[PDB]
Amino acid sequence: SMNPPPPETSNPNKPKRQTNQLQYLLRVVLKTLWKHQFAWPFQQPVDAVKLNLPDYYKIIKTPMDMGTIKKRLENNYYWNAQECIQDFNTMFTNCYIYNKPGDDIVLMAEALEKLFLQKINELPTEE
Ligand SMILES: CCn1c(CSc2nc(N)n[nH]2)nc2c1c(=O)[nH]c(=O)n2Cc1ccc(Cl)cc1
Repeated sequence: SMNPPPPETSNPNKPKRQTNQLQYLLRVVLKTLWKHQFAWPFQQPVDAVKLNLPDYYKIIKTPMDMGTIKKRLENNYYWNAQECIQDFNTMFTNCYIYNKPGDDIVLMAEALEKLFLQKINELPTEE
């Protein structure tokens, strides 16, 4: 089983904004998770070929990863913070749905999700 095309990170049709909540999502939320020891499985689209996960994209129909998120943030793909928060939550959900409780990768996602929640609890006020 081949990999699918990755999620888009560029779309000139899509209206864009650069905003203080999006800026926080990049410089605080993404940066915190990206630097973590457990980030590496989440820093790029799942390569089902290299990882020998031939059923991954049969089960996961909304792939998402931090490499995509980082590019969406840096390339101002989003209109609002909720879009980006949803991408992180999609990524965590994918991991929990595909894998088994207690698997290493689920523990890794949990650790990142804890930090995500701690940072989005203090999402700033819109300017
Ligand atoms: C979170 C996505 N993911 C990736 C990362 S897919 C990847 N793509 C590329 N290019 N590098 N890593 N491995 C995964 C998964 C996933 O959901 N489920 C899995 O069982 N694996 C195998 C695995 C990898 C690392 C650890 Cl520590 C434990 C298990």
